[PDB]
Amino acid sequence: GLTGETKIRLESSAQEIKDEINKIKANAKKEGVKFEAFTNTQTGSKISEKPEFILKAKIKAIQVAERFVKAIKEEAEKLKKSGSSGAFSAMYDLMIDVSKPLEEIGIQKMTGTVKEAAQKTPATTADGIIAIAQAMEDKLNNVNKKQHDALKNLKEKAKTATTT
Repeated sequence: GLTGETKIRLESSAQEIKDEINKIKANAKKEGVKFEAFTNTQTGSKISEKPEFILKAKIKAIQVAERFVKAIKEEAEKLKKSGSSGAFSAMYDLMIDVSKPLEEIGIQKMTGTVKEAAQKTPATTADGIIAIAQAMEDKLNNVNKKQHDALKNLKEKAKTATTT
């Protein structure tokens, strides 16, 4: 039968977005590009000057990321009618748990900030958390506006010589 967890959505775990992003990993296999160079490619980009593949996931990675901070503020609304900081511990403690592997996409940055947000707006309630969502969202703008800047560069180097 055709795969489709969303249909069941029993666990409702952060497994949904996990498969979506993981797509950039498999998609790379078809890119042919030297993945191992994904890091050293920056310097090698001198000749290739076509880091469109690398800049493809980085942008598509941050874009989808906005999906999390959105879910965080939601689960918080459930802490209001609950008033049980206990539930927050399970959901909150899950951050590192889900953010640990997520590193596979290089987003464990904006998240790591969540900790610092625990100093200004304590998650002692759904109100504080809802706010903490802004802290993470603020980062998305820093990387989105900074990352896209690199992509634009390739615009100036645009040439018809590209591809045979």
